[PDB]
Amino acid sequence: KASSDLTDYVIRQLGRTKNKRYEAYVVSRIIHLLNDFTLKFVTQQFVRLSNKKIALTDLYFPQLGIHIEVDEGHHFLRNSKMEYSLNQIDEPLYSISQTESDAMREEDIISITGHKIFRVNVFKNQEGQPQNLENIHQQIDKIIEEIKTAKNKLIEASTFKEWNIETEYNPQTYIDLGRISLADNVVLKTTKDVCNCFGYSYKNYQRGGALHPYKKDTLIWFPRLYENKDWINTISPDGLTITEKSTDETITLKKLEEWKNGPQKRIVFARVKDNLSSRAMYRFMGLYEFQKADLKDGAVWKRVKSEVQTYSPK
Amino acid sequence: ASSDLTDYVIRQLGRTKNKRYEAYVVSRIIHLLNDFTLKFVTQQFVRLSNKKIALTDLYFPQLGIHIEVDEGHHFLRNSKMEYSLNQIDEPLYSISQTESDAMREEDIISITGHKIFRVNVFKNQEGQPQNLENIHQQIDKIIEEIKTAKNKLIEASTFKEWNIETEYNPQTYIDLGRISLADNVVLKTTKDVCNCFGYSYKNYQRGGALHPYKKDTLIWFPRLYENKDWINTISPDGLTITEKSTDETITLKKLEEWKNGPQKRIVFARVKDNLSSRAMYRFMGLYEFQKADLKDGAVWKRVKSEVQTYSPK
Amino acid sequence: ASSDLTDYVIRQLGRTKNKRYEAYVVSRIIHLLNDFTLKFVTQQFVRLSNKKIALTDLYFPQLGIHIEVDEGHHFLRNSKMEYSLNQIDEPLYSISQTESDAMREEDIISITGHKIFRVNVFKNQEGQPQNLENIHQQIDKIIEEIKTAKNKLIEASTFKEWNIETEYNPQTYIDLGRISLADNVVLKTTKDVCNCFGYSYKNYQRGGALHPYKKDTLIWFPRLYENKDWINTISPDGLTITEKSTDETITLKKLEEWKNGPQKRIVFARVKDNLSSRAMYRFMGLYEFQKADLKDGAVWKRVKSEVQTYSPKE
Amino acid sequence: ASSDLTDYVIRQLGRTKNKRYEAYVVSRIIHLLNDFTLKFVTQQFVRLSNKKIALTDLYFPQLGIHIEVDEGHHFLRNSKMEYSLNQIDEPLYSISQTESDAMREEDIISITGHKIFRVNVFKNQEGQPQNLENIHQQIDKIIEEIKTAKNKLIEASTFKEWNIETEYNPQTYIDLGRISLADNVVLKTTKDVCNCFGYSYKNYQRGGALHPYKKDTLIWFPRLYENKDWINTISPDGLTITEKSTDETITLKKLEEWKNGPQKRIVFARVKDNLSSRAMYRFMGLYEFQKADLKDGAVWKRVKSEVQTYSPK
DNA sequence: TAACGTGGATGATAATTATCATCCACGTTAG
DNA sequence: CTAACGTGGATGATAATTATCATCCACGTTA
Repeated sequence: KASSDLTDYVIRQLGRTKNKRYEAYVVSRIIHLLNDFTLKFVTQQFVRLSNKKIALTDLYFPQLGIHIEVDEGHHFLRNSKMEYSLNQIDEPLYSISQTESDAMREEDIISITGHKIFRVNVFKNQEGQPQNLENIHQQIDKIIEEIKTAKNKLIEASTFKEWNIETEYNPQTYIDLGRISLADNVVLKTTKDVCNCFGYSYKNYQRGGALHPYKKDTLIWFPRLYENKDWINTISPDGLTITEKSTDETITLKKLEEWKNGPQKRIVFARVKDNLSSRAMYRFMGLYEFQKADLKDGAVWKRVKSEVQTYSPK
Repeated sequence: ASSDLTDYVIRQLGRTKNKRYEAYVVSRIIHLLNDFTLKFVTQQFVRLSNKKIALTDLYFPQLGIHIEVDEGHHFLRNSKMEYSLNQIDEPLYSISQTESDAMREEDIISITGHKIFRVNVFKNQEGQPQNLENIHQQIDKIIEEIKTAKNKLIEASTFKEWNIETEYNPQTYIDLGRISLADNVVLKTTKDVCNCFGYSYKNYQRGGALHPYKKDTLIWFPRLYENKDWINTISPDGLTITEKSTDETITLKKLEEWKNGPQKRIVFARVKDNLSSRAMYRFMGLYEFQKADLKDGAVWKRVKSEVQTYSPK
Repeated sequence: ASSDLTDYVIRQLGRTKNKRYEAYVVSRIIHLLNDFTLKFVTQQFVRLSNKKIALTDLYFPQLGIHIEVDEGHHFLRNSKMEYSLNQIDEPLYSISQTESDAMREEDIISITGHKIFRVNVFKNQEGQPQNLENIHQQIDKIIEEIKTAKNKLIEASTFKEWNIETEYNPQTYIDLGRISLADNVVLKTTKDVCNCFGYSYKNYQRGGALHPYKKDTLIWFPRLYENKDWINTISPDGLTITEKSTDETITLKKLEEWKNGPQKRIVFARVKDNLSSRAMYRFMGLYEFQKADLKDGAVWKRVKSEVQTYSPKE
Repeated sequence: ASSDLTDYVIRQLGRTKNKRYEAYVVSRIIHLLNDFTLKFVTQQFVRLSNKKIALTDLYFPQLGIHIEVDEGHHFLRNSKMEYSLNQIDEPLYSISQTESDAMREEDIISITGHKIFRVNVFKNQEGQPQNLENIHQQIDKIIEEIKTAKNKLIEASTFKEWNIETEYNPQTYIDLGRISLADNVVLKTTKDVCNCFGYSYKNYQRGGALHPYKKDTLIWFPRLYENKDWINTISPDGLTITEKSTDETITLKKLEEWKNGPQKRIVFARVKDNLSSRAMYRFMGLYEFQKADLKDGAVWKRVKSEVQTYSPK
């Protein structure tokens, strides 16, 4: 039973509304020729550019940290919000206008720092004259080979953990591991789970933050990393720096002392929309420590640690 | 221009999916097969044993092989489709007669001699449930079958490789010497098929053409469905074609022309291309005049599946 | 069918509340007024002088009168609205420019010459509300203002009573003979406005339409916001309309086309109906061609606020 | 000051609408009546003859008058309601018992002596609504009915004006001298009702308190619904209250306590306020002990609808 | 040949559900 | 006795859940 979840995930991931003309063929061919479902993959993954604009990559393997983007330059897409711009080589060529990027703020957006991006060029030249299938299949094949070599590089280092739908959103799996890391790409369905990972007995949790039971200097935090009515929060494209401020200056002057004398460490889980079904979920961004407090720029938290230890229920 | 191959492939695999599991299975079959010397068509309209119009998810014309996925009644993207059981090799998915009447102009072929494979996404034959891995097996088996089929054709030297550029060119058809049903021949316009038989025509607007090299044969470009001027039908086996007109007076006046006229007709039916919705003409055969009545119309039987071509005179 | 009036009234007073005290004040004004010969609109989108998009709680088109409720800094979270100060004849409630670009297709009018009355719901801001009696006094004097306005219009014979059935029918405007801004004229589709000038059209899919009885004038159905093909804008006073296109080539080829004629254009703007949200077309005026140039594109200035109609041509 | 009046009025008219035309009718009635010396409640929970929980769109407690909007059952924002026919003095709209079990703690009153006016918004429903004018006519006749009722009450000097500040103050009821069912008396906490009878208390945590000036009387603060500790019910007429326990043993032991204990009880029932969801206590009257048994628990009958209060000792 | 109208599908958001934290009166165990 | 903590009802806050509605998108139609 429950082997249908893999099928549903795969179908829905390959069944998204197409942003590009040649995307579907390349993505599907890569997935099918790979034929390894122990490797989790995401289509149309939102990423954060150095330019602070929101971009997207057509294929994403979180475990291997590998992106695959098809390049059809300029003019062939029909009536979409996407735009064609040049950026760093490790960043995608397709972005979204800042106007439409502010509406998608709640969506899941990650950092591409350290990630490698491969491009598949479908056009011989301008005007969208297609290129013969042979070379495209060559590109796809060498990309796949690179992926496999990466996976091998991970499994020999024993850093590779197999993909399971059922256990990946389960807190107990992370209690058993028991470390929670960025390399594992950890995201949980709700706040109660994240709280229960650290030893809480909580049945449901509606509160914005909770003090770490086994560490007096640490605070479990569930921030919105974008701007909403209550707070103005930002995060650097590298994910190293997080700024927290408030829309009202009364709350701002009131929170300063609480931040300065309060717990100096915070474990950050950011609230994000799921790429499928649009449900609120929480992604682990790291372990941050308090750096400085200004009124203008707000509070500045720097990222000290990329891994956090979990605990059994108390 | 080898780009036409790729454009064709991506557009064929880029159709709006009627079924939920269609895309995955079809694409996996195509990619794992990895033979593009085999022409394939997706969402091919076929005519069942009855008069209803059905469709198959994948079609190989060269091998005469169809592949259909069975997801059951639900998971329907198009609500007007229907789920029914039929003759031994026939698709399980059909279209309502109301919406099939809008599909008259579409290209519709005969599945009689063709073999059909089913992919069972839920329970296969023998009653055993399946998900993921098992499905792949089915696919794999299908692939093997396909491969064997090709081999079975290629050892008998009946197999002819697919080349995009030359298949719509009349010159190659005057060069090889024969136009047959096995090659699955369709041309872009009337002037081309006319040029196959030796005409010099720059453009041809006419419904029919006298054969230059044969006085007893007539080249016909009928609509095999019902339109304003004529009511035409063709049997699911493709052996019998019936023609009559909306006005019975025109039928009565055309009776004598039918009996005293040329007794054989080379038939190219006007059909919509599966892509781009442009009028194209598919070769249905060489037909002989059988009979004519007032009540049920004129009646044509198919004597030959092959016709001889000629160089321009 | 007098039920359309009922449906309209119920749906107008049944909108989702932007503010806490909106419903009470608006409904009390409407009920105590008890005059249905006066058309009224709730949550009417208006265009501020500073180019921000604003909205008014109650709107009488015939009298050109707006009524706004003030509870500051609160505005029923979570609302996209914001509280800022502006012109005396302009509302205190606005929308963030981020949400203003998504609302482009909405019906937005000019408040120039319009009078706005304010209802202050609080005695001590913030927190504690005020007493009913005083608020009712404000509402009463506002209602009296409405009545004396109506009287000053009817004694000048400029007032035309409100009828649901006849207002969307072209024949009534053919009988009246003139389409004016003071009448607040909006039609349900293009075929109707086309038929007002003498066309027999059953359906019209084209943006522009040639005036049958005048060769120098053009019936125009532009989108006054930015869409896929071209970019058009309109000044808050409605005096100036700028027309450009997304591609500069077509602008350059349309430049001479703009220069030779037709030098006059009667404008019906495409707007979303405040109820049921199906495309409708509002008459913005009679504009004349001023300038041809790149960037801001062609510039049209409004020469006339009224246009004469004609019987069907045959 | 009078801002509490404003807050109350706004919150009463700001409830999430159960019906489509509710808001318009209610608001027009309130505004056109324009008398705020009359307390009014919207979406008031009532107990039907048949023990189902119903609701009325507008309720005037002082006049004991209900106003219900009659819509076709087809338009409901809350699909949780149900459309049924009942007694003439009873509303047409009810709630399903499944969620009515969650509504136990809510404030529920008796409609027996109350009169209900209906506003019919649809001429031949389904489909088109009736014209505005007629609806306004119904609203008007209802309003003048209300005014005439108020006049009938002020002429008999049974009417007491509505004041927010003094209605929750025990001292005011000590000054009036009587706590009556007609006055619709509800207090914020047990300490207040205890202070009405002469107790001096900062807070009172106990379920019941002995009447200082009467040894045969007991001030009771029961839950009139079924809870963990006790199972209690009250008749729709409010005349009969049954008291039982989840455990039968405790009931058997409570038999002797009931027969040998104080034979009279002044009942203040614990209810959730219609606004702000705070525990409140409504005066149910003076009940006397009739009988006690294992199966039926104990049975209390209501002897008096009014009780005399006293100054602190 | 292209633009508009219509119904199922998708995402947004109001209305509801359920749990925790804070406050406060009362009671315990520690000197 | 006071000082430091536990216990349970009353009260308020808000995410998670469901429930309901509006917007998006593909297809058939028509100028």
